[PDB]
Amino acid sequence: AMGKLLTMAMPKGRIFEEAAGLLRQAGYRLPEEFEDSRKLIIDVPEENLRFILAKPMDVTTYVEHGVADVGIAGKDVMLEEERDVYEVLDLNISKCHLAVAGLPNTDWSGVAPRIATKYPNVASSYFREQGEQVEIIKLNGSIELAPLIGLADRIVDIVSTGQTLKENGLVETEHICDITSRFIVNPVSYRMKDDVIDEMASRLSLVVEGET
Amino acid sequence: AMGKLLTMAMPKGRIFEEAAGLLRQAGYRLPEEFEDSRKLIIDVPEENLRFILAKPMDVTTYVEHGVADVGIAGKDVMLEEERDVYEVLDLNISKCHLAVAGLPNTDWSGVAPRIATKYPNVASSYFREQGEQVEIIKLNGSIELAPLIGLADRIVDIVSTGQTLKENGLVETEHICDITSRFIVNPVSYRMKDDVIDEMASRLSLVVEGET
Repeated sequence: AMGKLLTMAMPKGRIFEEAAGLLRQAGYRLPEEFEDSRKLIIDVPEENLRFILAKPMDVTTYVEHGVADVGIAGKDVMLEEERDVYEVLDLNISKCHLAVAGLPNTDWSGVAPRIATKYPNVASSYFREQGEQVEIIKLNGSIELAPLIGLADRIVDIVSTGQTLKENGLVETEHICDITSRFIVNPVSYRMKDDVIDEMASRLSLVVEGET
Repeated sequence: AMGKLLTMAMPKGRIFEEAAGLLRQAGYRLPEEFEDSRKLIIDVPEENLRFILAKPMDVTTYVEHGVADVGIAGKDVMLEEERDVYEVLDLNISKCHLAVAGLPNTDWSGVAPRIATKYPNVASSYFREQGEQVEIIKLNGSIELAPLIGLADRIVDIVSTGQTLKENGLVETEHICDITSRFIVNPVSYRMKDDVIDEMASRLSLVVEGET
């Protein structure tokens, strides 16, 4: 027993559900509570797929190494920096974005204006290109906390986009990146599976582009 | 209303409970299900404390900035690199450690032996000092997954210590760091709160050293 599988990395983040939906919609018969699956690597034999439920920064990783042939790369990954994977297709279904935000009616620090973020990479570059001598603090989670106890008056971070008051009870100060997930493909994988993979790319982009 | 508080960073990791216990034992009347608290910043007015429930890599962060005066620095933090905080006191109550591990009866790769880890920093240095031309892949979570789908046959990562088969269903290949949590103190904080802080240091180390 061995053959024609397609290993798709999914970001286990919020996007998981919406990423999962794209497929369901793009016509891949995923099992019902795939969406709440605890497992890290779930199989859909009937539809040729094996999913790995990556933490969303890793999705590309796996895809980059062809451990997964294909990724729904909740662009959080592509926040890291520039790297190797075909970015086949934006799925600006899976929406939301990256922002400088902070607490409601608190303005920037006079001295040592500061940012907590998981993403020194981007924030740094943002303020490294925006001109601000700012002070960035890599934080591994609980970023709402930062402003709350004043680690930093401003987080650089991913929140919804719609309007100015994030889920956090925070408030977007200075938008930076919009970010789209994208269906990404490992190139050496794609060489070998262009069939399923194009087929998917097409299948997805209709779901995406079409309904809007 | 404002005054003599002491903001203690706790790692919300596994250690949280054992970190919490040290205090309970060191005689700080924490509320009952403090230990399961969802909140990021919990207060114990009666015992002068305010806790922030940092993600464990951040505990030092907060402490380093004096957002928390004091940390139980589940050494995961001090895995990052060398940095500013008095390392007052090991709490080798909160035990466990860092290892190269991988799956049961699988040996190293012939070509491109590889490591998934959250900690390129340490793993890299470890193999950068051990002599191995290895291949390290920063992974943000779900590290069990790496070997399972062969991202890398070997994770560098934190697991229990006792015996050779980690919680993961993995198996320790090559121990590297033992790691102790330690009660850490922000120096500018300590200057101002040496009282509570020494008092704590003493109070903790008796709980720690004593019973063993």
